[PDB]
Amino acid sequence: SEVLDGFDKVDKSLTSSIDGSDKRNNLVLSELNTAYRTNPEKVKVWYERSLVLQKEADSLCTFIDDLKLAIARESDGKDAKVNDIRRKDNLDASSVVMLNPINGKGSTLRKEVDKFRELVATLMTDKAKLKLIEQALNTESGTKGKSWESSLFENMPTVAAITLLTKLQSDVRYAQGEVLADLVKSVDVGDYRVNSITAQVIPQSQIVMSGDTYKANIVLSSVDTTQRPDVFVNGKLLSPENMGLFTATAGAPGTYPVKGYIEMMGNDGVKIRRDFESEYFVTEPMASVAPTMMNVLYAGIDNPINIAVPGVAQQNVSATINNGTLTRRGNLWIARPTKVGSEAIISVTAQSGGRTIQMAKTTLRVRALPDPLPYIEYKDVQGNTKRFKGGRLGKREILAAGGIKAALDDDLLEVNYTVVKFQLVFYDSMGNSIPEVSDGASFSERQKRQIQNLGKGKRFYVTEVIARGPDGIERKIPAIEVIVNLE
Amino acid sequence: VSSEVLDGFDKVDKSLTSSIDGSDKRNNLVLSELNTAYRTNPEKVKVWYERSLVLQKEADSLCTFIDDLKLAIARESDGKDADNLDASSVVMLNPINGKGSTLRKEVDKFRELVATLMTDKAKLKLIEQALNTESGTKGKSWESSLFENMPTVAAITLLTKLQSDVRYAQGEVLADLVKSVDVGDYRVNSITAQVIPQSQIVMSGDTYKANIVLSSVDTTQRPDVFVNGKLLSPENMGLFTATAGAPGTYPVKGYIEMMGNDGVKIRRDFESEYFVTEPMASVAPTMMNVLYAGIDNPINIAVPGVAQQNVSATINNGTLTRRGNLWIARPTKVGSEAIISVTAQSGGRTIQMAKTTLRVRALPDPLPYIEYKDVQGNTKRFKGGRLGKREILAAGGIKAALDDDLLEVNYTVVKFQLVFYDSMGNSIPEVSDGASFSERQKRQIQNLGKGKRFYVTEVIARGPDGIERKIPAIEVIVNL
Repeated sequence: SEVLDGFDKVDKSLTSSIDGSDKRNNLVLSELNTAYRTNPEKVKVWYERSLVLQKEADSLCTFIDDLKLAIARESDGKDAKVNDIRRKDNLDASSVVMLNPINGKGSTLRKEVDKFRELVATLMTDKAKLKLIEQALNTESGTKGKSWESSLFENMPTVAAITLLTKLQSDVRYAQGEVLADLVKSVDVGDYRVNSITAQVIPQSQIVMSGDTYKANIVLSSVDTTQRPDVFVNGKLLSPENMGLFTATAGAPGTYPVKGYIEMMGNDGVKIRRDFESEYFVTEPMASVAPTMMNVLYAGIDNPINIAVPGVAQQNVSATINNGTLTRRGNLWIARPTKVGSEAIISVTAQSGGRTIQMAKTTLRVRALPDPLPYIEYKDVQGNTKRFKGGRLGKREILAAGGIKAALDDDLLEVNYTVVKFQLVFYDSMGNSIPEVSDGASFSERQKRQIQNLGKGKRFYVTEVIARGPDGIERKIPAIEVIVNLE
Repeated sequence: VSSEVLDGFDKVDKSLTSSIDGSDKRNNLVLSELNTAYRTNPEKVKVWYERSLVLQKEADSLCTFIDDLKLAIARESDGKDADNLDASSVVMLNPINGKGSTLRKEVDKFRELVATLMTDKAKLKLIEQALNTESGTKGKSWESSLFENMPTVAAITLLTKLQSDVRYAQGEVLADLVKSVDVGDYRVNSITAQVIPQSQIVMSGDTYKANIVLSSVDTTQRPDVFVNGKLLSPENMGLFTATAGAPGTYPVKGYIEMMGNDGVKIRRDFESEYFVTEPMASVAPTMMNVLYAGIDNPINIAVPGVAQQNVSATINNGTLTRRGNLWIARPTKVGSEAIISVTAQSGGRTIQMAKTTLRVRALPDPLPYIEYKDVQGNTKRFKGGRLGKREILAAGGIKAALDDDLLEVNYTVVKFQLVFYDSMGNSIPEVSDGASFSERQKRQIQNLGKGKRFYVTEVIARGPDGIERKIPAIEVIVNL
């Protein structure tokens, strides 16, 4: 009597839980409906799968409702309830309904459960780890050789079988609720989650010089490690295999820009884009490649120096000097020392923005101007000019040069000298030395007459030549010997 | 109770136990998901993860209580056997100690906790509140209605059903606590594209690295950027600026902190470093861009912050090797140019630097001189003019050297001539015995009256570069 009251109380608890869970799943389905009315571009698929789930779950549950009614009717009669059945048919109805080899219903219920389980396998996308739990919740395996319907409805009372069928309905409801929750969570897969929030230090220059200023912008970023947006940068699209990492090799010096935009598929179906624009500077590094014989400055003449600092422009490098004068002139400096035989330091100072960096000092040497060499600038009849540093020359070329010039050996364009005095020594027909002086830098008249009267092959000597340099001091340059020829 | 009804009760018991053990794993899995999300971004998950912990605490201390109740009912039934008896009546309704009232008090406590934790979908909470109802029929208590006249296995299966309900309720509350974490929205905060570079100022030949991302920056606040012991003033917009002092490696250590939207201060630590090298001065005259051929030109290559053990340079014109802390260049193509391409090696990279262009010439021809020690004790270099007829022969002969003092190299005379002039106008040339005066030269110097001249002419002197040159001549006026 009351032993069945306990079982029917268990059945009442199961039915109340089924009512609760079945009304609960409707709320999630209603949330899916409201979300369908908003952005039905991909919510359509989840809504349709949820509708199919509802169809199949309600089909199986109505099947089990009719099975409970058929088990209850196989006890008392057609007019019998499904809750408080009288007495206990511990052999009569539960086995005859679910095991009759003619109208076998156990196999049919088992195959319907199998259909629902495989449908769940097809509907639940993510949480495949939980798909195994949902499958175990609908296990199709009895005990030993007895089939699934066998052990459950072999020698079972009628209420003891109605309770099992109600528990099967409850399991179907819980499974469909979990699958509906899975679909709702799958509607929001790549919807811009916040995962890593880090603090970063963006430095202007990772390497600074003593006296300069370190500049670092310290910012936070709340980026998503899941979504992969399209990052168009400097015209072309960045390869998605870079995970958003613009790489550009620093070419020629300058200020290369980095401008573009990020386009990301938003969670509401529309694409959102944000434009960005920044700059990255490039410099070229130090080559202190100085042969140990460069450090010489000549006193008097303007020495052109090239002072350069990496990154700092040409109008910010400002250098001084202690021994002489250092003056800018376009892009080059010009040095004029004073004390010959002593060193000279050049203090370099740059200015990076609003602060004066004092660069490393450099000590050079100072040496007077070298002595030039005298020559007879002669050109043959074919036009091209040559210099004559002693030897054999024609009377015509000797007279055409007008005088004795003076220039450096490795001439180039540096310095230009001039002569102030020189003598010409001849030897007459008695061994006497006739030293005739010249009109400064040009030949005299006695000299030109001697040269006109010199026989083919005789020697005359340009001696005691005093020349002048731009440093304002006169110097004695070596003598030369000339032999008259005929050409 | 017949054995078949007992079998049915125990079958329902085992099926409900299977449901419990499944919905238990499906809850520990959600707790693990929450724990991983808390490992990732903890600031927005602390509250809900701690609430899930509170739930697992207070939901397991109730299932353990119901397990104890089942064990006590079984103990009473076994003590009676040592059917349909008072197994659930002496345990749940004993006026001395009846655990039914305590059970429903614990159920009300857990239900109030579930009501406290469930935030969104309060109808779902109202549903959970119905699965844990404490109400009875007619004038009986809840436990009095659930355990009055019911056998052992019926009461045990009902308690197992209560455990199953508690487990499913816990799972639903966990799902709610997941939704609340996921809807901690940061997308209502405006998103901007950020270019985060490794270094904004790079060198040529290197590379510029910069991640390009979308960050949810919140310009509505004034964040605290604590940097190196002292906080940055709020009007700096988080911009660390320090003048570089002594050269070396200086750190940039600290944190940033800003008040989140949900009231939890998000703080993130950072530690970077900036290197201070030495000031560079590239001073170089353009007139001195010369590498004399033949000989060994000493060059010194210096690079900031890189010792000479890593620098490597080459040259198209000839050879360039090392001789300690400096290189030595040896060009072999006169007149043309010579470019030196330098290569440095810092941390895991080979930097190609500036190609320095230089001009190559030949060693300048020296000047000849007669090195004479005057009778006063000094040493001078006669180069034309008057000289005595003893300081000449005492010198030995003609020497030659650079008038300047770039005297890392020195020259040697190999041949010269003395050109006397006879008493008839013709010239008398006498060759030399190397760099010293020949015997005939000494004799004809000894036979020279005052005021007479002789000329050192055709002075071939050998150089350290190999080639020999013809250097100028010098006039000597013999006097007494």
